[PDB]
Amino acid sequence: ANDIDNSNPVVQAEQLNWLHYLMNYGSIVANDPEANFDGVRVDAVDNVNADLLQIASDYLKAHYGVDKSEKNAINHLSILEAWSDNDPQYNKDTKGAQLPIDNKLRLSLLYALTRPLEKDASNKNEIRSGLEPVITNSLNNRSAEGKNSERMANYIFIRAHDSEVQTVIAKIIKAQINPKTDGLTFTLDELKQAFKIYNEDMRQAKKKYTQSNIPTAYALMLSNKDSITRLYYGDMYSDDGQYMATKSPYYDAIDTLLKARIKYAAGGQDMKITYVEGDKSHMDWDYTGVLTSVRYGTGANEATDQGSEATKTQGMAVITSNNPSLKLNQNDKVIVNMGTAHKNQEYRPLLLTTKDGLTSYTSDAAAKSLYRKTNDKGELVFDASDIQGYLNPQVSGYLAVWVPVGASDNQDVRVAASNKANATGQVYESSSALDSQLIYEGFSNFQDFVTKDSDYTNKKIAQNVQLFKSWGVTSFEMAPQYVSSEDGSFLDSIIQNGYAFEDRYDLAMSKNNKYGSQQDMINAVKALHKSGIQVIADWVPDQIYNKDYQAKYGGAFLSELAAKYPSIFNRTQISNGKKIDPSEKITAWKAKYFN
Repeated sequence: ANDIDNSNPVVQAEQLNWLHYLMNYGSIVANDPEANFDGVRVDAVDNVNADLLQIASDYLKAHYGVDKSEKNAINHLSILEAWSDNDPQYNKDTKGAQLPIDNKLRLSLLYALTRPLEKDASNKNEIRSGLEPVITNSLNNRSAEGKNSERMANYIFIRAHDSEVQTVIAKIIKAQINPKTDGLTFTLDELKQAFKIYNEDMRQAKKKYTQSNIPTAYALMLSNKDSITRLYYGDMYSDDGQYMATKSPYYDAIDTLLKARIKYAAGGQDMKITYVEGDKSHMDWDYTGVLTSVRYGTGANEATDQGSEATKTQGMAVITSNNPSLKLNQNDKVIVNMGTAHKNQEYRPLLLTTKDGLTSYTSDAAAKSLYRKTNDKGELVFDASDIQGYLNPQVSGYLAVWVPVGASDNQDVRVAASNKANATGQVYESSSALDSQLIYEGFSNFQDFVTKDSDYTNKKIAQNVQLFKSWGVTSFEMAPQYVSSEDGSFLDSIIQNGYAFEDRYDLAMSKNNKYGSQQDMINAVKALHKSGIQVIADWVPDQIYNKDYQAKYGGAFLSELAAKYPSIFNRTQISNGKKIDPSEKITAWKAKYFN
């Protein structure tokens, strides 16, 4: 493991050369422009690598014109891995071309929904919070008093390949397999033993290790205005085993929410907590907060907006408690204001919590008899017969989603990208068009190695494109495709592909990666493009492991890039106070380019 010296202007030129290779991989290697990557995931890791964010952003502007229209920006959707303590402000202050993480809301969701109650807990900080932070503690404050400040473009997730997976396995191994584990380094046999317990724990009502209320997390993220959700592979399927071989217990609930977002999620948003009095004598944790989140549908931005009759079948309500023992007394009410656009209108449940889990309703007719009609002010009223705390595999508390009756089967409330430049001059301005995008992180670190060729991740991706389309996936984030090194160090033990590599330019070419052959990779990218889904490339310029493809392609494109995109070469970089130096090609990594 060697840290690359990204303060060196010749290295900075090589990192640009590599970015160009990844995004034009099809044209350069396969002579096939349908096998190119559309967007990039930038993972700079360290503050010393700051300059690479401006180099990447300058390339995306010059090559794709992402700064010249919303359309160009949305058609090359790019993201920033968690980097600084304020990625949104840093990306804005620099004129950067990547979506930042809404890290504040990610932590608000984890601590309000997924952590255990006080009794069954690790320490004071791993105690489940109230729901109040889910409204206010976000890059975009969604309270009545906070929603009117400038909105910031962002992506949100509850889990990822590198987030809220390994840390759970580490707990299981330390508790039950190998006390005196140092985390970080595990054997394949330790992982296999841990994943048997992990998979059992995830399917239980009482979760010792895994996250509570994952469906509730998705209901809130997918219905939120001014955000793009990144769906995690491991929330739909098992984090271990063959690719897409076993569904997660949460598959059906999240599938229901993904389809409903396309059909109903539009117009303005209001969020509110109602503190019911409660029974208390029949309650453990005394928290009586019930969160509601309403979308008004196209044409209505506020509770008082009229809308039109042609938008009546849009909008939705999410109702949630995070308290498994919540009981309303017989006088308690939760009022949900669906808006003045939704007076005297029939609503039916999409999702309801029961003793056993979540009931999903695939049509209006499936839920006839559960129909409820708003009053002349546009209010639904729920009481003790509707809302109750439950403890089941799906829910710790209560989850309901309500939708207006009468939507057509193929109703789609998503908005096309504007052809105009953003007035604010940002690459990504928060909008209904940007909210219409959804990213899928389509891999887990802990996928099993294949038994036969038919198991390969990249073959399965090409075979299931229409499933991804039905979920509203506009951007598919593929695993890093670099041929893996084989040694002691977690990225090499599980061969997650890139992350641990000896050749930056070797994408399943000297041999298969974990995910299949060069042709399997190419065909997955082509299949996704044929149904209009973008593919994101994984740009990881921090490290390299120790006549390859670095030799063939190293510095090969700098002449062409200098001729076409001079703006990239004219910038004086902040950290070293120098322009990038393309006068030397890096055809082999040596000590001179490390630290």
